[PDB]
Amino acid sequence: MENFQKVEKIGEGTYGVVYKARNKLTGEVVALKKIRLPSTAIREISLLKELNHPNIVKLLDVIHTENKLYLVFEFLHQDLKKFMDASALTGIPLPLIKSYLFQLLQGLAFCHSHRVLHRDLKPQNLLINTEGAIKLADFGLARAFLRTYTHEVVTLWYRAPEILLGCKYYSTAVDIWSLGCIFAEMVTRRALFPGDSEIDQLFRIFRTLGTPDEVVWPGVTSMPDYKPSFPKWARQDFSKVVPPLDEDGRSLLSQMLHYDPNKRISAKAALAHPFFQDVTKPVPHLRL
Ligand SMILES: O=C(O)Cc1ccc(OC2=CC=NC(=O)C2)cc1
Repeated sequence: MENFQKVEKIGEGTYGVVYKARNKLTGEVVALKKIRLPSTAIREISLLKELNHPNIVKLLDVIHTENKLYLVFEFLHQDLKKFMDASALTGIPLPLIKSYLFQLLQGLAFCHSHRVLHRDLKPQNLLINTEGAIKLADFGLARAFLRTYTHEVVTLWYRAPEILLGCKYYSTAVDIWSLGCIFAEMVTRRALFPGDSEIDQLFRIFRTLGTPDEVVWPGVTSMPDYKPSFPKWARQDFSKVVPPLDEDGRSLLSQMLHYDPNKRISAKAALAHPFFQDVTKPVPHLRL
C-alpha cells in the first residue's frame, strides 16, 4: 500500500476486510478498514472524525484515493467476543462485567447526546485493551453507508424487535436493546437470542419475553412485518433467564429489554441505576 504497510488481515468486517497496518510516515499501528464498493457517506463519516470519547474507537482518518475508501481507526488488541470465549470456563468476573457495561453506557450516552446511533452493536465490535477500557467500534457508520457491503452471514442476535418487525426507522433504543443482550451474554456465558433467521430471531425473543401485544407495546400490531398469526408465548421471569445476576442487574436488564423502544431505559438513566452503586474499573486478564 502506498501509505501503509500491512502487518496482517484482521478479518472480515461488516463493511469490508479489516487490516492491522503501520502508517509509513508515523510508524503507528492502526486498524485499516477497506469499504467494499458514494459522495454522501464521505462527508457524513468525516463528521465522525469529530465524535471523540474514551469509550469510542477513535476514527483517525477517512482516505478516499484511487476511487477506493478506507477508514483508519485506533487499533485495539482484542474484542469482547474473543474475550468471552477465552473467559468461558470461569466467566468474566462480575466486577469486570459491571465495569464493561458502565463504560459501554458512557459511550452510548455520549454518541446519543450527539444524535449518532450505532444500530449494529455486537460483541465483535466492542474492543478491549489491557488497561480495563472497552470501546465501541463503528458508531455512525450504519446511517452513513445504509445497505450491501458483504455476502458474509450477518448476525441477527442483537437486533431490536422493532427492526425485526420491519420498522424502517431507528432510535437510540435499538442500541440499548443490543447492549442488554450483550450484558445477558456476559453474565450467563451464552447468547441470549441466537437466531439464525429473522423469524427464528423474533420467535426466540417472543419465547423468552412473551409475544408482544398492544398493552405492552402500543402500535406493535400495525408494524410492517407483524402478523396476527404469530404464536402467543407467555413471558419468562428474568430470574430464570440470567441467574445468578442479582435483582439490581435483573431490574436494569428488564428496562433495557422492554419491547416498546420508547419505554427502554436511556443510556444516561442506566448509568444512574442502583446496579452501578459499587462499580469499579478492574484490570482484565488479557492473553495476546
Ligand atoms: O465489523 C464486524 O462485524 C466485526 C469487526 C469489528 C472490528 C474489526 O476491526 C478490529 C478488530 C480488532 N481490533 C481493531 O483494532 C479493529 C474487525 C471486524
